[PDB]
Amino acid sequence: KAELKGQVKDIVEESGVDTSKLTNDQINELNKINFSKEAKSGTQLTYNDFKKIAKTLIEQDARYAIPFFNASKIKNMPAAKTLDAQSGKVEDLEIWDSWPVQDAKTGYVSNWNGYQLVIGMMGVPNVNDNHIYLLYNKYGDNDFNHWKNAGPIFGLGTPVIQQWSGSATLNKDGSIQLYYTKVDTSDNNTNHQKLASATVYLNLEKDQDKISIAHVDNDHIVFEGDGYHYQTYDQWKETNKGADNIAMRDAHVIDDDNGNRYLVFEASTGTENYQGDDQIYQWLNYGGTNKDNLGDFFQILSNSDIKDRAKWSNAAIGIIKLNDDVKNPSVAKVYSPLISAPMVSDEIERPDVVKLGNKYYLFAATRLNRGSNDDAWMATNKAVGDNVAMIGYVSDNLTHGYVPLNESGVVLTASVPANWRTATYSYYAVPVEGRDDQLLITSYITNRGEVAGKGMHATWAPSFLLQINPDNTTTVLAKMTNQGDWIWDDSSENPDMMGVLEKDAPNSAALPGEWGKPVDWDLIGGYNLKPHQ
Ligand SMILES: [Ca+2]
Ligand SMILES: [Cl-]
Repeated sequence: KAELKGQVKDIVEESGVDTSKLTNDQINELNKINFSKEAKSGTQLTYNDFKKIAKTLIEQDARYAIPFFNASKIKNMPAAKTLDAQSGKVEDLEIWDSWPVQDAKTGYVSNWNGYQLVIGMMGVPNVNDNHIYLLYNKYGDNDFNHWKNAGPIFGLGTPVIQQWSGSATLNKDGSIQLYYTKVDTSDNNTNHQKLASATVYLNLEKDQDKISIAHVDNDHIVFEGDGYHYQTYDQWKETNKGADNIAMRDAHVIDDDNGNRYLVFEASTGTENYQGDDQIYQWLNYGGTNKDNLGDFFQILSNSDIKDRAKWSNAAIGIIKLNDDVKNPSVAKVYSPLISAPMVSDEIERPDVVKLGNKYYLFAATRLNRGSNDDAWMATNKAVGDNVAMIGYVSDNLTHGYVPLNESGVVLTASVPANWRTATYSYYAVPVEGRDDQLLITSYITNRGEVAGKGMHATWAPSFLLQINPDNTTTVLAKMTNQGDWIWDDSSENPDMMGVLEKDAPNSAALPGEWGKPVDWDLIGGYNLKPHQ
């Protein structure tokens, strides 16, 4: 004869559940719930927030849905026909996660001797070929065909040492301070990630409009996790049963007004709030009404895959302060995570902090299929054929105090199937000079590895404007650029890039053959898509 404890008895009664209808098993589970109110790891993406983000995606609301793109206008990047870091030979690469060289305080795209500079991950489709390359164009030149490739930052290499995403800013002497993810795969092919930095010096040949990589100096590891705030590789190795994610990547540089420099990055929580079975019993993780939470608790416990995922989910967006050695930084201070998703997701990527007015806006990309709630993310695939989102938060202070935008944190939601030419990912907001209430959203378009078809390569998306409202909401605007436009300037707007949800329109969001084509095995691609209203 098991008896409910005091606090949980109140919850059960408030929820309209008849206490005498509970089994001993259910009672014993309920008595394990921890009703602590103290947040251990920053602002959380809760189980309820995740459900709300999925529901908002399914609704395909004009406020949040990624705009439709004119599929017929999308081209592979001409500058991606280039020497491949892993072969030394010219091949047709694809390009995905990319970032501009930008001012550390304002985020504005830097003007380097009349050029704009972008660093991006590129490689041959369906090869494990993860390295970073420098791309350049005249500053304010919106023509996608004009970008040129200066080649791989670190020259030729192999899959043993990889470079994944980060950020970059100029030094006073005109070198680039690059923050990137160094990945070592020598230990049973694990992706052992570390935050690294290097100083990159460029040579300009003016009469050829040609930029080359001249010197790479000070290449070293900045941060690998501390174990308390952020999970280390050794901790991950010790707990893994084969289904735990590892993250220490995507460092985004930002300076405060006093010129202290920080990196904001993707990681997992350490022993401050570690993953595990115990997370299922932390009421704070649920984030709905007491009644909603009670229902969620039983959903998790009764479904083995959701329960498994819940035990391993502990994504975090972290922040560290660097010391003042700009070209050769070390860590000065490690903070608690800004955002975390214990019990909820094991992957939140590409964090991006932008200062607008006197507030800090933090955005991140995520694939909802990395979340614990299989029913929620499976519903997004059924509605749209994809499960990607951008989430966002706002704070008065850089290092703490973030509040979710649009209530749940939702900012952008997938609008087309993952295997269409116009699918996007890796959203990255860039500020716009002279428009302090808007951001330009850049992304890559077409998923990697020929999922949209042979010859359909990941490439730079048309960019679009996002309106930021002072009441902690956002709205997608009907303003769109050429592919690969990182700078919103007087000639950026190109309405021809806009797509429509119509099978045979010349500006259809679908290429011929895509409307109705299977996705996720037998789902009809596009079947449940609706005009954005
Ligand atoms: Ca985990
Ligand atoms: Cl490297």
